[PDB]
Amino acid sequence: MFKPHVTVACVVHAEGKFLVVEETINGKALWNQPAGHLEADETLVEAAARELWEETGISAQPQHFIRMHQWIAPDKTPFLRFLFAIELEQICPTQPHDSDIDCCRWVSAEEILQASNLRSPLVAESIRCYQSGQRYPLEMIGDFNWPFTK
Ligand SMILES: [Mn+2]
Ligand SMILES: [Mn+2]
Repeated sequence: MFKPHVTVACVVHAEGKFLVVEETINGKALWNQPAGHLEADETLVEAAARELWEETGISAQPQHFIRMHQWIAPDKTPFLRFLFAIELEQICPTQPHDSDIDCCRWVSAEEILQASNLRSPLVAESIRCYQSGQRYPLEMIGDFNWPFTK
């Protein structure tokens, strides 16, 4: 009985730049949104907040739902990738709390779209969705009748 991978991702935007995490993946350093897998008994939004803190040490809640991408991935691993947006007034200090992440870069949209090191092609698409002006309320993919304290 098929379940797919469920991951969350955030476009974090500040002073005309986007936040990107550098992960060395076999040998080379790749760029990604702060992003990861949903875990047990966790809201998509909570997830997105957690993986942000973990991969960058920013403390922020996702502000809107941009969109969700269903994609297969080169090694056939199936994904449902939830994409979110956070605007901050100014670039804020960062500190990854995860061994996976070499560092955080704040980078221009054109730099993302032009890059040859993106972790997946969804990293660039994410910027495109962002810049289209598309956003929606969290409530779009929100939790219904939830066992646990928010
Ligand atoms: Mn992670
Ligand atoms: Mn994770």
